[PDB]
Amino acid sequence: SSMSYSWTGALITPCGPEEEKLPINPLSNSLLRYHNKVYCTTSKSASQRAKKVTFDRTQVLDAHYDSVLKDIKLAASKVSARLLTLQQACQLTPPHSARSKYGFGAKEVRSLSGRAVNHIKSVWKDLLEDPQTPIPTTIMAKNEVFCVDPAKGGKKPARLIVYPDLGVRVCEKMALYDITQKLPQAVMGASYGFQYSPAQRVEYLLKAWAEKKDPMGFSYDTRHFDSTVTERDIRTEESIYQACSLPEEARTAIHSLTERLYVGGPMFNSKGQTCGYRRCRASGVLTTSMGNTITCYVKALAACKAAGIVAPTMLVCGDDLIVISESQGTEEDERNLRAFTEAMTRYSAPPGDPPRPEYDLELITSCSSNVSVALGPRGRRRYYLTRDPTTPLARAAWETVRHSPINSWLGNIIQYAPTIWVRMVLMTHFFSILMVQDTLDQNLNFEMYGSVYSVNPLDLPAIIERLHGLDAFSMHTYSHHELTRVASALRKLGAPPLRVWKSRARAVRASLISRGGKAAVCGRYLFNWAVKTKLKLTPLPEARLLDLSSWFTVG
RNA sequence: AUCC
Ligand SMILES: Nc1ncnc2c1ncn2[C@@H]1O[C@H](COP(=O)(O)OP(=O)(O)O)[C@@H](O)[C@H]1O
Ligand SMILES: [Cl-]
Ligand SMILES: [Mn+2]
Ligand SMILES: [Mn+2]
Repeated sequence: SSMSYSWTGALITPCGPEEEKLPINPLSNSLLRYHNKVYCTTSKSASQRAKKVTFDRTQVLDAHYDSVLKDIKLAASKVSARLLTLQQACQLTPPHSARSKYGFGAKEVRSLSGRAVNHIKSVWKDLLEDPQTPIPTTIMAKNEVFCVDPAKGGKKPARLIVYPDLGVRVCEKMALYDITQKLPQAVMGASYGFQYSPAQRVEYLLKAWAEKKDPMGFSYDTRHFDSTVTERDIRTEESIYQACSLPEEARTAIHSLTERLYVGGPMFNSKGQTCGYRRCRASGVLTTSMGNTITCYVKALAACKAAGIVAPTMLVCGDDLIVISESQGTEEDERNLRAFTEAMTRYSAPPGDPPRPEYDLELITSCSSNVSVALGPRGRRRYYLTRDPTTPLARAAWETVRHSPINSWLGNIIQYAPTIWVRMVLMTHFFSILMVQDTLDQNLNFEMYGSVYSVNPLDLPAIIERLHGLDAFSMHTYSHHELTRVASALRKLGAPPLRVWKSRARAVRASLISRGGKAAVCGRYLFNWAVKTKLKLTPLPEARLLDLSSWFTVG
């Protein structure tokens, strides 16, 4: 049937100059030594990505699909969604959102300047009146940081980002923002993965696991998901949106966004040249996350029925999926997974790596993470979310004139606070750096799901207790997998081994303690793992007082 | 210089 993309041969050009690594990395050169291994993707590789994501989709649905989709529409029909006012939508624009071609930017949008508001009014009017003319988009290469991988070819090509003008982006929110906040939760319930903190994700997976008489679990991820989404998938997404009760004006804008933007359209590079035409998900539109997540769910659940998965419990985040189910014996389990993959493949969601059944929860990786186990203060098993620290360490070492890595250190410290790598390596580095700079009490930003939260370093103990529990400060006897993976990642980036971080941490602890106040609390709680004779850590009063519920939720 |  349809090609994901077609190309005119015009280059995908840089969206500004692309920042230079420097000869000295003064904030991370005591974290690790192999700076040569840390790179950022750029437009120079966009052509290679374009080639890998351009292909012909043929899609073949069946009765399991029809049946799932039907259930999902019923579920959607219970949702009432409203238009956002033009002004509400304006003010949800992020502060550095890329400016309009029409002579205004995010500052103006967010402040509701008259020029910007009037442009947007007219964009909205045109959406209500013209349901057909394709809306032009810009295509750009994503700049992201990774550690080189010789196994997988050295350096990954840049992902492709496709987005419409700022004025349209505002209009998307008027039409769909309220739906983005309600629909996924309504159609998926507990299966919607972007509602859970790391501890909650763990709790849910363990509960799912313990509920089966004889569990089997697997993960799945689609190769290049956005390019595999069909025009028909996208119109099906609309029909799911339209099943909610909406005012008529929303219906009209939603249909018009669908036909003019979401299903496809022409693409221009940053120099304004025609670059290509698209017939798949534009990653960059408002509906990217909701769309990916709902369409993944529909396909996956239909594929579960097709393969005969018994008592499936799912967890879906975009195109990342875990399914925990009742094992039918390893022989049938393996057949069932092949049938799952074949069905997903008919549905136009082929796998990156073929999935495989597992019967031990530590061995399942989804959303770049997995559940592991360690022992707590009282010797009980304690489960928590971890990941390979390779990419976090590489991002910990991205330092340019334009970019400081300190916020990424913080982000990882918060999300992965119970992990051996955060506690021994990143915490030790973070605190050492800030003490020496004398910036310990200076607020930093925590970035998550596109939101930004201001955090003071000296409040970490309370934040961590609240988010992960007091046991995050007393885990020991980490697992073989985790010890092996962390040691290996450190060697690979030329970082000191864990025993050296332990010595460093003793010294960081003592300095923190010597400063008194909140600093000393950080030393006692965050680095109790580092001393010979432990302290008895007690609940922090400030922790009871904190509400962090918005950090890890969409809705 | 995309969206959640
Ligand atoms: N930075 C991003 N901006 C917008 N959308 C994204 C981003 N990262 C991932 N996505 C969306 O989620 C999908 C799945 O991502 P992933 O599994 O990480 O890679 P792939 O695109 O190869 O499947 C993407 O195809 C894209 O539509
Ligand atoms: Cl314990
Ligand atoms: Mn994928
Ligand atoms: Mn994925």
